[PDB]
Amino acid sequence: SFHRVDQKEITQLSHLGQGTRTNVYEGRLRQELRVVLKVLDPSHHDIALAFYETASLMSQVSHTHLAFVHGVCVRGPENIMVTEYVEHGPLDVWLRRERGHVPMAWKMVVAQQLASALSYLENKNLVHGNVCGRNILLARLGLAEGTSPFIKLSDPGVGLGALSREERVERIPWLAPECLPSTAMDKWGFGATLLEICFDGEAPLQSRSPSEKEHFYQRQHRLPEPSCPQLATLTSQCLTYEPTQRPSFRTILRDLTR
Amino acid sequence: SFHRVDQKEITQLSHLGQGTRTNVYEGRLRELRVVLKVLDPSHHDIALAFYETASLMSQVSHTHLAFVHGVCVRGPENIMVTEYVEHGPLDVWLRRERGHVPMAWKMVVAQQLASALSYLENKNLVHGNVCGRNILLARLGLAEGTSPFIKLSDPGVGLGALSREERVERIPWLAPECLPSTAMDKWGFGATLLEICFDGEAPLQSRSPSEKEHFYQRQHRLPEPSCPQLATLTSQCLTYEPTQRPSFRTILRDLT
Ligand SMILES: CNC(=O)c1cnc(Nc2cc(C)c(F)cn2)cc1Nc1cccc(C(=O)NCc2ccccn2)c1OC
Ligand SMILES: CNC(=O)c1cnc(Nc2cc(C)c(F)cn2)cc1Nc1cccc(C(=O)NCc2ccccn2)c1OC
Repeated sequence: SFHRVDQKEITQLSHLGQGTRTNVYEGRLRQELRVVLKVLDPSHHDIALAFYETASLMSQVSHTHLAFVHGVCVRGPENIMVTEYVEHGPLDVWLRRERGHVPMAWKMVVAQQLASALSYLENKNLVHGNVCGRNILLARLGLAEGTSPFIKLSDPGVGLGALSREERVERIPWLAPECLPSTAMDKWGFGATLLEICFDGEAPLQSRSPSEKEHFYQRQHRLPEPSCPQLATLTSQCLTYEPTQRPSFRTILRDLTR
Repeated sequence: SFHRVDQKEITQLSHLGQGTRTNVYEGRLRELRVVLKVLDPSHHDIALAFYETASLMSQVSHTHLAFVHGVCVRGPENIMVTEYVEHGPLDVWLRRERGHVPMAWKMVVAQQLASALSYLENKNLVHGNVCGRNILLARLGLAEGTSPFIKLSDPGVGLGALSREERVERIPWLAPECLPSTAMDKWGFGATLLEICFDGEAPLQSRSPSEKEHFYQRQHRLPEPSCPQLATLTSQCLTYEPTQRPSFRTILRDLT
């Protein structure tokens, strides 16, 4: 399951963002490590249980491209997951700031590294369920000459099962359409993230309204094809409404290495 | 000497601070993110000292030395266009992270500062403004197994063009021989290592100009660093006799 952390061992620093029912802060863990604290909102037992399952999944795994989870601190109305601090933070933010100046090869190295960590979770028959640019952290940047990127996939936060329909609609286009009303969902998540990467942090449908987003899935519309034809075949296969028709990560990984 | 930049190619954004006769702003260069060092309305000797600074930085190349794009000169305007280093001045970071900066982190910063100064020593060039504020953090070195990465900024208006009042303001970083050679950067380095050790708090910093001048006039020596890891190096560097200061080749070997 997961390691337990005392309130005394953690220091909450600057605010980094807000997730689904969470607030993200930089922090210190006690000699002293830089950590990232995911503070759950005052929640019911079913919400908190979904949070512990997330901590468990991440605690019980080990992969070079998967972010480490130290444990969980239980403090009054808040629950605090203590996770790995990664030098450069989310990928989507860096993609928007570096818009137009990110090489194909850089995006191609990041695809393989994401497939590998997901291939690893596929072999263990485990589900991430929140693959998106925001959950991709850059350990090493790779935008500078002679540098190659190194990513770590973050924890998926509160499990998708505990979210309302409104919250699941907010996750379009990354949310697999079968989850709107299995490991197959991470292949859709992966395909949508590859489109976000290709479009330098701009996911299709991101700007559009919840009704427009729901309508797109309700009408079985397909997402745009990526700008780079090296991934067009892979994304079309991944972003199919039939879960069984999505390739395995073992296949995906072989297709990128060629 | 230096590259010339047109007024049209630069956009001045937010104000970051004030230096000796300058105002530091964030900006864009045609749009690449830069730092603009806007010289105050100055006389020709002041502007000439500003161009010499741009030259020194333009004509060098080092991994731990900040890049200078060029200078924009139009009417009374003198704008040095320099590299934007992600996290900014080291002294600011050090005060905000006071008590939580490891000894190992500081030695990295020290070796990298010593490297960019050994490089300038081999080319027989003078920086003349080594201080925490002129040390910029490119990479923070906060994640496990990662090291900080620094870049030494341009020294701003050359020390030669400054008044006595302005030189007194530079104590304890200003070498005492400059109060009334490459040897000065060894004092600058020594004083910066004390500032780093004391988490951004340089000794004498709070004290008055008369108190500061009095300290140098009376030949008093600066406090010894908290970490005995650098106590021998700083005592050697912060000697009033310029010739008695070790070379950066020596300093670098002592740090490795
Ligand atoms: C497991 N470790 C992590 O999560 C982690 C590690 N290191 C970081 N470093 C770092 C470093 C710098 C310099 C920096 F400026 C920012 N951050 C950031 C990390 N998290 C993180 C940070 C900020 C926002 C989010 C966030 O919006 N989360 C909620 C969300 C919204 C939408 C979709 C998905 N999730 C966030 O979570 C990914
Ligand atoms: C090559 N250009 C640089 O050095 C530079 C590059 N990147 C920066 N990034 C950055 C980033 C963040 C997040 C930030 F919040 C600020 N800045 C800041 C940079 N300069 C800079 C900025 C502000 C003040 C000074 C300054 O006090 N100068 C005058 C002075 C006073 C006393 C002693 C010596 N010099 C200053 O110059 C060092």
